Amino acid sequence: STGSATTTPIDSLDDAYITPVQIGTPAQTLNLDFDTGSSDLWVFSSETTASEVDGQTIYTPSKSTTAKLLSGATWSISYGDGSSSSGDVYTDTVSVGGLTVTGQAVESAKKVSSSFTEDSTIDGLLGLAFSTLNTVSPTQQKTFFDNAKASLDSPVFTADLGYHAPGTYNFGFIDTTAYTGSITYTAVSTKQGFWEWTSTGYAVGSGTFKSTSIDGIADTGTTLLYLPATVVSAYWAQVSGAKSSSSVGGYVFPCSATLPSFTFGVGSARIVIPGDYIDFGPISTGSSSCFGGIQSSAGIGINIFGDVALKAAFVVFNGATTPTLGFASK
Repeated sequence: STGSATTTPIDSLDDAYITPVQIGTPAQTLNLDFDTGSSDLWVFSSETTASEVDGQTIYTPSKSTTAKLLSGATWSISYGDGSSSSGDVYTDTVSVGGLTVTGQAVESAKKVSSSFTEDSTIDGLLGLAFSTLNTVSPTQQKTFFDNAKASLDSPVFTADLGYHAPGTYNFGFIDTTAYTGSITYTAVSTKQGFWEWTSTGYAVGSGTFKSTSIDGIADTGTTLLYLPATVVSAYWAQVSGAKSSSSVGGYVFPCSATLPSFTFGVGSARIVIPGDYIDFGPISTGSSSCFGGIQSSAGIGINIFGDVALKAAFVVFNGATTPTLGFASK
């Protein structure tokens, strides 16, 4: 089997992407944030504290004839941006782009933190990291991909995120029309539960390529590109006026700038992030100071190839026995 679903930016900055997901019988369609950096599928629901729901579409298990409480199971998760959610667990039928998993753990939120409440466009998350990170207790649960894997034509999914435009998540096949040139595959470590790989280096604008190993994770659920302070300093040094602002919370730059591109290495291949991808607009409405899309990972504890990087590529998440990652230009 295969599935194919369109993923759509939630706003004009590509702050996140939502993908429609069918849950239950009859289908309840919720728009979920596909997150290769976590491993819980959780949803706003009829169980979510009412004051913490503000415009989201909710999953109502009692209206699904295929929903079953997973007795005793609870979940609770905190993300790298400080947001969090928790609740209990159902199993139900979940379909993504025509691909159907029965008995999928659907984690029903009883509580969500304010950033989730305040984002009316995101109805929940669909985790696509390794199931070892799943937070369901006392019985850890499998991701949607893990559950679907054996039924897929090929044990892969691909992320084709758009710049200011819709893109695609495909399951079970590689769309050879969706990229240019060839796909370069690179090794993955699953030791931390992430799609963790080592970039072979970087260049800033038309600058010479610096060969250097950068360990990081391919994370569709993170908006920006977080890299070592040395790298990030070298990038922003090429933008007149750019500076790190502790009060704003990272590198800012004059909105009048033309940003240089940023290239990262995948083995011998190179992915080029156009400078426009790195512009996240005024720090506050009407400001002429703009927020940078490349930020330091110092104090995160890991480098993160988030949407800013991933949207510049066609990305293959290969979940074969030995997982790998593939990157192509597009």
